[PDB]
Amino acid sequence: MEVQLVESGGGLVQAGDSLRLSCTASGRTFSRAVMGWFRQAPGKEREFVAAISAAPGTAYYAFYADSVRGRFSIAADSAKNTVYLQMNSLKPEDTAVYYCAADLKMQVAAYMNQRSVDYWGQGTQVTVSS
Amino acid sequence: MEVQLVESGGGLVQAGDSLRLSCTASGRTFSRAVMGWFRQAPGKEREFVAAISAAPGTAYYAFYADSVRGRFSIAADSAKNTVYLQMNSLKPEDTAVYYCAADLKMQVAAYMNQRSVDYWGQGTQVTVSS
Repeated sequence: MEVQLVESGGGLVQAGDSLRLSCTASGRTFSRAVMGWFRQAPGKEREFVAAISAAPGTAYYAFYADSVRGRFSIAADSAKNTVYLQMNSLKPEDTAVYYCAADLKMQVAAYMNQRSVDYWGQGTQVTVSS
Repeated sequence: MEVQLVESGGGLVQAGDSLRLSCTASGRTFSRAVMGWFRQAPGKEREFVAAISAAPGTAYYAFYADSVRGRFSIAADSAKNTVYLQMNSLKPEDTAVYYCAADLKMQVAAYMNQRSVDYWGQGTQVTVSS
């Protein structure tokens, strides 16, 4: 089986800056699974960040962890089978490895369980400098 | 919550040589999960390599996927909450990002699907050259 998720984006930014990360999914996972993002901060377990409903074309729901509400948004490009994590007003405490995830047992954006993830892209380092 | 799995090892190695990976887990996870290893070849989804489960007393049960059978040894140390993967007779084909895994529902070591995994170590590159 070919890899289901490929992440792009990452790097060091300054507090107050923004950055958008992308992740491409197979056509099959894009349409069948809820897609989302997780982040793993130094010495901490990975935590849910954002989710988008399955097959996000012209319409979708979006759901966010309270710690990134308003600052972060999630989006999609169906034509390129890609989902995006947009991160505004970054703080040093957002410094983490970020992971894209798909859960095929979900249809509506909601809190994703780390354990219910079917596929993961490879994590990318995001560092926000004080 | 603190990070459940912290893994070590990896790097560049020559065909026919040996390389060891290790991974520590928290006390509660180590005693509650079957431990295993997965690998993700470039452009591929992550596939099962090996699992190990605790049995009464000093005993363990070990299970190996067909592709790494006889070349790889899986081992565990209760006092150090650590699992090991000794890889020997490495081929260029064995080049991948290797991942440690914990599965809380499984009781005895057996084939492990990536979806059934509750927790992951952070991946580590293992390159085998001709």
